Amino acid sequence: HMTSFLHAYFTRLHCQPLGVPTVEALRTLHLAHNCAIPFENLDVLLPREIQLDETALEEKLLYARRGGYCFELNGLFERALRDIGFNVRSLLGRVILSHPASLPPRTHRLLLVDVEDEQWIADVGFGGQTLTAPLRLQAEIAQQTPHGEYRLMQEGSTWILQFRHHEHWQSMYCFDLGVQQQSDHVMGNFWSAHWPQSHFRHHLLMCRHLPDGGKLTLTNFHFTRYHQGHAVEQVNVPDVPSLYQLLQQQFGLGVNDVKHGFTEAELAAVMAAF
Amino acid sequence: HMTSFLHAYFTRLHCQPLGVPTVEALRTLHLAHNCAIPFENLDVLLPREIQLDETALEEKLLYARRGGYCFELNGLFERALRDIGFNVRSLLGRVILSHPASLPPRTHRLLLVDVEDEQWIADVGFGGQTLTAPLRLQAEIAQQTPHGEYRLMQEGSTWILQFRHHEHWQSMYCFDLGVQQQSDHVMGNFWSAHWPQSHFRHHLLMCRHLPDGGKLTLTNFHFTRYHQGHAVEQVNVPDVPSLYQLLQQQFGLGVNDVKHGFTEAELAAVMAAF
Amino acid sequence: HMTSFLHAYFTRLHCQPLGVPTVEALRTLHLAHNCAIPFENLDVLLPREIQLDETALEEKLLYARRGGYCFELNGLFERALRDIGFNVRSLLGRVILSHPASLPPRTHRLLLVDVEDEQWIADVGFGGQTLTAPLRLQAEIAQQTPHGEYRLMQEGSTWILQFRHHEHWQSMYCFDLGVQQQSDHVMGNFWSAHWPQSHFRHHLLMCRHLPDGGKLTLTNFHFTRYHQGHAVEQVNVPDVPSLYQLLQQQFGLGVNDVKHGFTEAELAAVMAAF
Amino acid sequence: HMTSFLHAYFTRLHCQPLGVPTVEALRTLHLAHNCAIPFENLDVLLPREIQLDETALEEKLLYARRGGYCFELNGLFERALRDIGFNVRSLLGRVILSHPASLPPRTHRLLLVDVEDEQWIADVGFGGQTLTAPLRLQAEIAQQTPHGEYRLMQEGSTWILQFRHHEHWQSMYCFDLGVQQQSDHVMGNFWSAHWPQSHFRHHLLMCRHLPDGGKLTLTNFHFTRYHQGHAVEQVNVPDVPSLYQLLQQQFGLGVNDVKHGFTEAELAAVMAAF
Repeated sequence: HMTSFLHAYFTRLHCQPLGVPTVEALRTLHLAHNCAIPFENLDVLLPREIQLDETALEEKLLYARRGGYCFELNGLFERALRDIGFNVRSLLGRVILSHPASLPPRTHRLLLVDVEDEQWIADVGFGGQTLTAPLRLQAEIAQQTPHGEYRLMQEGSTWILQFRHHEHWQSMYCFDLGVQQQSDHVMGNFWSAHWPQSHFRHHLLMCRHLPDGGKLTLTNFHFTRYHQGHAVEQVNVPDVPSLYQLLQQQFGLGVNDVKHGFTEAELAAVMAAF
Repeated sequence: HMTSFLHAYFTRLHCQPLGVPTVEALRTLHLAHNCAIPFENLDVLLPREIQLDETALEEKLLYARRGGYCFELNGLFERALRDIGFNVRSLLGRVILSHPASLPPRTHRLLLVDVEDEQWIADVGFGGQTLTAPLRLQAEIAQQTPHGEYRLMQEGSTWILQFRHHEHWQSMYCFDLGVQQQSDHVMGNFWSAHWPQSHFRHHLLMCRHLPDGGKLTLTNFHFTRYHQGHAVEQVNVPDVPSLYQLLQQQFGLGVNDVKHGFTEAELAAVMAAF
Repeated sequence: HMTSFLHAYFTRLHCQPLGVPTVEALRTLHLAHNCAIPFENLDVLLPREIQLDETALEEKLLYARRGGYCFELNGLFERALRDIGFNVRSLLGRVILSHPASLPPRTHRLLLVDVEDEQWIADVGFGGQTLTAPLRLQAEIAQQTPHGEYRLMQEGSTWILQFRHHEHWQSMYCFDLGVQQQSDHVMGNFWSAHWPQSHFRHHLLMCRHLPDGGKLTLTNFHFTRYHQGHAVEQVNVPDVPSLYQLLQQQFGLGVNDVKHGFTEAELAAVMAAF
Repeated sequence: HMTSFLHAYFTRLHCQPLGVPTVEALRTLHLAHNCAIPFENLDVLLPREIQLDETALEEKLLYARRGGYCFELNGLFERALRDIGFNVRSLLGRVILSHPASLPPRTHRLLLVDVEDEQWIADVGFGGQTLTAPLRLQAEIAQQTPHGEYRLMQEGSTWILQFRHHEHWQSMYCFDLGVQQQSDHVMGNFWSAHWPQSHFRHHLLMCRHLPDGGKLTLTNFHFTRYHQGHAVEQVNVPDVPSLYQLLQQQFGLGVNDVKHGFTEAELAAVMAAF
C-alpha cells in the first residue's frame, strides 16, 4: 500500500516503495533517510519558527527539500514507518555527550519500533553520529551500523546508547521507554531553539550521509568529507556565496521554495553573527 | 533537628519548628506554606529570569518575602520537607484545566511524599485551586482539604487530580510517578515564562491562602476575597499605586530587597502592557 | 506610467491607475489604502517574523491579502507613492497616546510627502485613529479628514499631531523631520514585536476602513462597526471558528496562501493565550 | 562641588575629585574611566536584563564593580560629566566596522561635550577601540589619543570616525548631532541584547584599559595583553574556573554582590553555549 505522503517520501528518498514492515525494510529506509534528508539547524539561526505538525514537516523536509533536527527528522520518519505499517512511537532522551555535571532535559527525540516480536530503536535526527540502522534493545551486544559500532545499555530503567570511538564507548544520550506527546516535542523544540545557551543557536550545523560509510559535515564554514569513518578532505569555505552553493551541491538543500526557502543574503546575516 | 535553611523557613511560615516527619507535620506545614508564601508570576511579566537552585529560591521566597509558581513554590517546599526528614521528590504533570484538545507539556511541578508507609502528594504551587493539604495516592476516595474536596482518578499508571464544582468532579491536571531532574524543571520554567502563548505572560497573578477556608486572589486589577470557598467582597483596584500597596498589604509581598524587589514604577510598566 | 508592483497595488486597492502625483491623487490613494489593506498585528501574536523589504511587503500585503502595522503598511504605501512619482521618505515618531511619563522610543513610522511645493504627512499605519487623508505640515490649522478632525501644534523642530476627541484637542503622537533608514524601521519593528511590554504582544488588533466615515474594529473577540465616527453595533464574537470567519468576511484577510496564510487552529492557539 | 554620586564615581575611578569642567578634566576622567570600569557584555549572555536608569547604572558599574557596554558605560559617564558641571548629551551612531552593505541601526551611544566654546565627543563605551580621550569635532585633523590615532571625517550631516589599522584607516562607527532620548537608548540596548544576529549574544567580551597605552582583551577564552598598542602575551585560558579568576584579577570584576554578582557555575553555563 501507498498513501499520498508515503509517496513523496519515497520520492525524496530516491528509493523504491515498500509495503511490508520488516526489519529489512527498516534497515534500508533508515539509511535512505540518512542520505536524502540532511540534518540542519538553519531555521534556528535565521530566526524562523519550527512547526512540528505532519504537514509542516511534509512541506519542509519533502517538498522544499530542506533539513531539520531531532524533532523534525524523526517526526517525518515516524510518519513514514507508520504509514508503511510498522509499530512506532517517539521517545525523548537526554544528550549526555559533553559529559554534563547533571542530567540535561529531554532534548532528543528518537523512535521505538516493534518489528518481528522484538524492539528496535531507529533514530535519524541525532546529527553527526546518528544511527544509520535500527538497533535491538539489548545491553552489551556491540551492534553494528553502516557508519559505526554502538552499544545500548540497560542501566536501571534508562537505556544508555553509546558508541565506539578511539578504543572505548562514549555515551551519546540516555532515555527510557516512557510515552511522549506532540507537545512534549514542541517543548523540546522550544528549548533547543530558544534557550540562550543551546548550542544550536551558536553555529550552523549540517550533516548528510553517503552510501559507503561516508558522510558530509558542515559547522559554519568548516566543511568535511568522510569515508569509511575517516576524514578525507577538509575544506574551509571562504565566503557566504560559496557556502550558499555548497549547501545546494553537497547537501542538496532546497534553497528555493515559496515558503521554506531562503535568500543567500539571509544566509549572510546568519553567518554574520559569528 | 534544624538546618540553617529550615530556620528562616519556619520563620517565614510564622510557625513553630517541627523535627518529626509525620502526616500531621505535613498537614500543617502545607497549610502554613499556603498562607505565608504567595503564588505570584511577577518575575515573568517584568522581564526577569527565574532561577530554581536552592539559594535563589531561598533568597526570593524567604528573605525577600516574594512569591512564585509551580517550580519555585514546590521547589522550596521540597527542600523544607527534605531537611525535616521526609522522603520527597518532585513530579511533573500536565495542566488539563482548560480541557485541551491534546495533552499539554509537563508544565506543573508537585511533590510526592512517603509518610508512614503510604504515598501522598503535596502541592503548594498550583495557584488558585492548589491543594492545601496532602492527599493519599488513591482513586475515587473523595479526599478533603481545608479549602476544597478532591478526587484522584487512576487511568492506567498515570493519575488525574480533580475537585468538586457544581456537583461534578473536575480534573485539574494529570501526572505519573516518573522521576524528574532539576533540568526538567528548568525546562518547565523556561516554557511557562517564555513560550509566547503561555498565559503567565499575559496577566498578573497572585493568590494567597487564609486560615479559615479563605483566600485572596488578584488577576491584574481584579482583587477578590473568599471565605469558606465563597466570593466575599470583590474590589477592582483603580490604579497602579493603589495596587502596589495592595501587594504588600494583602499578600505580604516583599516589595523591597536589594535583589528581588521592584519599584512601583516597574509595576506600572508591567500593567501598562495590558 | 505603471510598474509591475504599482500594478497589483491598484489591483488590491480596487482602484483605477494614477500616473500624475498630485494632492488629489494622494487624497484618494490614502483612503483607498485605508479601506483595502487592514491594520493587523497577527504575525506578532502567532510567533512569526516580520520582514520589511519591499517583496516581503509585496507578498504579504498584496498577494496574500494580509495586513500589517506602522512599518508594513506605510512601507508598502511609501513604495507605491514613489513608483507613482511622488516625493516621499518615511519618518519615525513617538506614540504618546497613553500620555506617558517620559517620551517613548520611535515606534511609529509615517510618511512625508512633497506635493505641489508643500509638505504633507500621509500615514496609513496608525491603526484605530490613523489619518485617512494627507495633512499639511502647519500648526493650529484644524485639518479635516474623512474620519476625523486633526490639528498640528509646535514645540521645537519636532512635530506633535492631535485630533479633537471628547469635546476638544489632545495629542496623538509626535515626530520630527529627521531622515530614517531601513534598519531604523527594522529596529522599530523589532521593538514593537518583541519588547515584552509592547501591547501588540498582548492582544489581537484589527482595523479596516470604510468609504463613508465608517470603520471596523477588532480587539480580540470584541468586534465593532462605526458610522460617521459612531459606534453602530458591537458584537462579541463567541468562538475561534466564528472569528476565523469574521477575519475573512469583514476585514478581507487572505487566510490562505502558501506563505503568509494561517490555519484556523493557529488562530486558536493565539487566542488561547488570553 | 561633589554630589552623592560623583562621590563613589571618583572612588571607583581611583581618582581625585574635580569640580571645574575643563578640557583637561575631561581628558583625565576619560582615561580614568577607561581603566577603571571595564567593557563587558556578560549580562547579555547569562540572560539578565540591562536597566539603564541612573541607579541601576550606579549599582552595577560602581557598587558592584561590574562592566557594561555602549549604553551603560557612556550613560554613567554622562551623569558624571553632568554632575561635574560639563555640558553633555548622548548621541547615537551606527557601527560600520564590518563595512556593512547597508547602514545598520543606531546601536552605539556616545557623548557630545561642550567645553570652552568647542565641541568634543567622548566615548568610553565602544570596547576594543574606544577613544581614551575627548576629540574635537573637526574633519581631517588627525587627532591623538593615549591608545591610538583617530581621524574623524565629514560627508553631509553625518560624521564618520576611524583609527590607524594596519596602516590605512578603518571606519568604525558614525553619527549625527541629533538629540536622543532615554527610550532611544533603551531600544538600542534592546536591539543589541536581543536581536538574534547581534554579535553580543554569541561570545563573551571584555576589555579594560591600562595607563601606558596598554589594554586587556578577553574574547571567550582568548585573553590578550597590549602595550603601546602591541600584542604582548596572548593566553588562552584553559577552563571556566581559571577564567572566573581572570575576570576578577585582570579586569577587576566584582564577581559578588547581592544583586549584580554571578556564581562561577553561571559563567560555566554561559561558556558552555559555545
